[PDB]
Amino acid sequence: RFLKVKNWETDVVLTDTLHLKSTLETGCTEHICMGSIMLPVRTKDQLFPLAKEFLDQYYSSIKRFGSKAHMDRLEEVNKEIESTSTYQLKDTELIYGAKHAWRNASRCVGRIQWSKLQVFDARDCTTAHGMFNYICNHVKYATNKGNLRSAITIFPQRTDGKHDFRVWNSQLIRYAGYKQPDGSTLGDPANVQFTEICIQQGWKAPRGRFDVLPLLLQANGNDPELFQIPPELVLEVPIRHPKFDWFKDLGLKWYGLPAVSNMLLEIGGLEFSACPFSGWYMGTEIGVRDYCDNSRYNILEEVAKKMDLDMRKTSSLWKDQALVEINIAVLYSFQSDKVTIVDHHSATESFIKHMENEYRCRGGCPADWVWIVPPMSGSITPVFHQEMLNYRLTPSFEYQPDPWNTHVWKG
Amino acid sequence: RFLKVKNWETDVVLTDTLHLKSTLETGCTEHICMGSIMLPTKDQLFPLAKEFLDQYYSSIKRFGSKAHMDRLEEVNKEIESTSTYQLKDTELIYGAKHAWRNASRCVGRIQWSKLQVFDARDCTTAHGMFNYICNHVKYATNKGNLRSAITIFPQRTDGKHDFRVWNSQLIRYAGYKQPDGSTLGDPANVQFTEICIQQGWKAPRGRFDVLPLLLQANGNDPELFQIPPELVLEVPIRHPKFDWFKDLGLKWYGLPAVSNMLLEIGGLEFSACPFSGWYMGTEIGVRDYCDNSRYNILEEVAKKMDLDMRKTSSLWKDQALVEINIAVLYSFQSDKVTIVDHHSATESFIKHMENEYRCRGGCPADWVWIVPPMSGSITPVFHQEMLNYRLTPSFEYQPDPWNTHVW
Ligand code: HEM
Ligand code: HEM
Ligand SMILES: Cc1cc(N)nc(COC[C@H](CN)OCc2cc(C)cc(N)n2)c1
Ligand SMILES: Cc1cc(N)nc(COC[C@H](CN)OCc2cc(C)cc(N)n2)c1
Ligand SMILES: C[C@H](O)[C@H](O)[C@H]1CNc2nc(N)[nH]c(=O)c2N1
Ligand SMILES: C[C@H](O)[C@H](O)[C@H]1CNc2nc(N)[nH]c(=O)c2N1
Ligand SMILES: [Zn+2]
Repeated sequence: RFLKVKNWETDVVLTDTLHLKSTLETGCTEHICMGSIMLPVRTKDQLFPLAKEFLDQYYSSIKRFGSKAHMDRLEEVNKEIESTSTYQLKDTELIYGAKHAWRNASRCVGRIQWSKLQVFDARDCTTAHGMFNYICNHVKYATNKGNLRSAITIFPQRTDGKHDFRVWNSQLIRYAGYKQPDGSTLGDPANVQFTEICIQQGWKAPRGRFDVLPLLLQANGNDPELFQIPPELVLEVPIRHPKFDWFKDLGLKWYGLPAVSNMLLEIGGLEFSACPFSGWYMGTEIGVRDYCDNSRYNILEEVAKKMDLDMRKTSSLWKDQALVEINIAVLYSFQSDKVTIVDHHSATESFIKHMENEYRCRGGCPADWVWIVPPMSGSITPVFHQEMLNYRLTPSFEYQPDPWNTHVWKG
Repeated sequence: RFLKVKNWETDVVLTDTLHLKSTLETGCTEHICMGSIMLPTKDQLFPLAKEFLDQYYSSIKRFGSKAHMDRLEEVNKEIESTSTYQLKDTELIYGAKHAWRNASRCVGRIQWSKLQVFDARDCTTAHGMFNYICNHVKYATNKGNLRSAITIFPQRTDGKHDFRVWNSQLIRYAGYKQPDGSTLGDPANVQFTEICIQQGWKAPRGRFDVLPLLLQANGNDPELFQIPPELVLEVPIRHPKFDWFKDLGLKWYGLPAVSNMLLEIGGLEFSACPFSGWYMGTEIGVRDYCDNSRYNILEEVAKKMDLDMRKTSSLWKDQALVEINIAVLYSFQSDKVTIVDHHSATESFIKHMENEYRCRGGCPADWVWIVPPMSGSITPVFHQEMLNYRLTPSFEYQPDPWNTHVW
């Protein structure tokens, strides 16, 4: 079956056949759409088809489908599963798998880059100290003095689910948040709970507005351990504005390297529960969400004040005005410091080109509109006008519950 | 089966049970979400009638009463006999209000029960339709202090006698292609404008020519009428700080009045049911003005502001976008024509959602449409999970008449 998507700005119509390979479920039914819902131990039994399906895709991508090498690998994995109950990926397959998980990530606007991805195989890692070392090298390599390079580090796969490797941090680099006795928050309110965990684990909190959190690292199902990333490896950008000289006095900065560390990588039915990955920021992630969400730094009031905008009525659009100047500031700052960043026009325009190419070469591009459309100026970007089909391909990045909710404490 | 929706800004979680009365289908499956796609006999009629009448009598605390059973019997008698039936005024009013209440793509629904319903089921000719429409227009406009309204023409019968308003809105500007290659006026209306021209309209060939109405009665061939200019309230667009703004020659009309949709109540189909409210500022300032295939004025505005248009990362589009929207709200306010900004409107919708969850067990909502086309995440709807499902009575889309009409 064929499915058509239309662009309402350009009248370009695309045809999707790829959704026919989608097996995982969406949350939607013929009776309810859950497209805006944020979040809508395996047997040999279920494992072998998952392996087979992955290996068939891998071997097709290399133009070796049906080869002796293909058939031998299937036989080899089969036996490994039935005798050890799991199996090991070849390096080539891990790399391919990690790239495809990104390629398949329907909520990611940055997928034009999917084939340039540095893969660090950390499956020999055994201890939290070892994880710390891997992660520092990833941070250093990715950051590359501001000329950011995409990368992922892949720690050992799940076995019985009692020996999981986990990074407790949601991102490798994030700022602490501290709830004050008076109800106000110092630093990033999104990280209060994790910050408290860190403190309980023995972290000495500086208690400032932008303190880089320590890594909390769990190897092999053991209790997690704290490590401070060397500050010299943590690239930061002070935020100033090209015309507003008082902007620097707001005291803002941000880190250069967005690195997701709480997600689960699924490849051929194998589960990599610690697989931190990083790229580079789109301006709005910081200037819209991090700075201006009410539940985050929430700087809109202070910025509009300094601009002396009329704040007595929302219909002056004072918020919208301060929002734009803040985002100009973020882009200006990163560019002035030669730290890679992309604006939301450029990123969305690239994504449309990526998406069309994907339709041609691959028969589709699963995309989540709710996520792809930027959180400011939505309809003056080309993605707003683009119909999209959202479905689930593997390999994939999945959510997983927070480790402090499930961890069995050894003491 | 009982579904939770979370607000990620406030942690407020609401439980939705209303979806269990969902009737129509979504376009989605368990394999594929189509949430971002713009458009995805006697036997059939009595179930549809019963379901409606059941909810009606339920709304007036008379469920299971003799009056309930009696009407159910009468409508049944009427369907069996006449193959269709007629709504009581009370039911028609309830039906219309609920169609709006159920419009999952409408952010303005907190207003749903203050709706003036004009019953035009006695209409027989296109002239009569014109008369009804001018009255609707005048009543809703109300010298700028706008009031919501719907006018309901006779229901579909055998399908060869449809009433239809050919315009997509009661009030829209004409669109003209030129030898130039460019488009004069509203590019979205070019085709309708040609149909008008070819039906006989003499066009003034300007940028902002209010289109004539093209009215179809009783499945007859549609006829043209011009709305009395004095009834079409328009607003010249100026900026509270930029004096040059007015030089762009921008104006818009005050009354948003959708005329191309189909109202379904109790299984009956009202193919001509123009309805109107008042604008949210972004509909004009973001979409009408700045869409690339609309008036597309960002380039020209940015120039007058003298912004750096060399590089996308100066955010010159975004800067100019904000100013254009400041000017729309300011012009409507200054001339005292009701308008709502996207902050106040989405805040209203969040309070409405809470009322609906508390009072009805849910509120069907399409996030893709509810979140404003600028500044999404600084409005509270962005952070609100919504569940989208289709309840009846409903406004539905329907094929453009010229593709259907045998002359
Ligand atoms: C190259 C630079 C990149 C840019 C500009 C980019 C951009 C984005 C943006 C703007 C989002 C939405 C994030 C949010 O609003 O929270 C996103 C989500 C995502 N990205 Fe990309 N990305 C990039 C690289 C990558 C890489 C290297 C991977 C994996 C290898 C990846 C996988 C994902 C996944 C799994 C999500 C969804 C996360 C979630 O559901 O919370 N991205 N990315
Ligand atoms: C009270 C003033 C009103 C405001 C501020 C309002 C707000 C809106 C907005 C912003 C949209 C999205 C439209 C677009 O992007 O094109 C919308 C769509 C809709 N509204 Fe409301 N509305 C109002 C009155 C009404 C009334 C009185 C009805 C019915 C009686 C209604 C039913 C709908 C329907 C059916 C749609 C979807 C149209 C479509 O899918 O093309 N609206 N409205
Ligand atoms: C690798 C990468 C690059 C880039 N530019 N952006 C990203 C995305 O940042 C991830 C973002 C950080 N919290 O995750 C999104 C998120 C946030 C929240 C509050 C909940 C949730 N489920 N998911 C990743
Ligand atoms: C009643 C009402 C009030 C208000 N403030 N805004 C509206 C929305 O305008 C309706 C508009 C009809 N042209 O619907 C949006 C739309 C336009 C077009 C060209 C196509 C489409 N699928 N949907 C209606
Ligand atoms: C409820 C709603 O789905 C939620 O706020 C989503 C909307 N779209 C988003 N889009 C992006 N890129 N990132 C987000 O965190 C969100 N949040
Ligand atoms: C492709 C996408 O579904 C389409 O552009 C939608 C997105 N959201 C919208 N939202 C509103 N309010 N009005 C629209 O016309 C659209 N267009
Ligand atoms: Zn869906």
